[PDB]
Amino acid sequence: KVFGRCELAAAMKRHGLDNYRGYSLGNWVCAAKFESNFNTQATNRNTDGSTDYGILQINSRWWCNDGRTPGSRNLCNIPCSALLSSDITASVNCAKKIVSDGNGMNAWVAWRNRCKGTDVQAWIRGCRL
Ligand SMILES: [Cl-]
Ligand SMILES: [Cl-]
Ligand SMILES: [Cl-]
Ligand SMILES: [Cl-]
Ligand SMILES: [Cl-]
Repeated sequence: KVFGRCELAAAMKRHGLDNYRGYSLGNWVCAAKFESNFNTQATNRNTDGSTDYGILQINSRWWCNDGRTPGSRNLCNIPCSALLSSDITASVNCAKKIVSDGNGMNAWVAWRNRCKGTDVQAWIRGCRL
């Protein structure tokens, strides 16, 4: 599924991500924009053989099982394919664990490089939330 901006913001809020670990909804929408362009089915292989999955490009090196990332963990206790669903529940639950791991949203390099410090409220501007 390719979400619209306000549609994703609403879904994220519905799933408790709004201000989770102190990160406002716009931060999460911005991260999703630059990780996946709002596409739940986005996958991208990393140079090291892991793959990033879904709306928030969650990495198989630590967070989900894809069966082809030797030496890796599955800390979200989910198959990586669950992170590709139209329903964002699995991605949100796993993102909550990632953002709690110590470095906040800096875990998402694209958030650090493209969202951090910016006017992230623009991402929820106009949305009926
Ligand atoms: Cl947009
Ligand atoms: Cl915001
Ligand atoms: Cl594996
Ligand atoms: Cl959803
Ligand atoms: Cl933080």
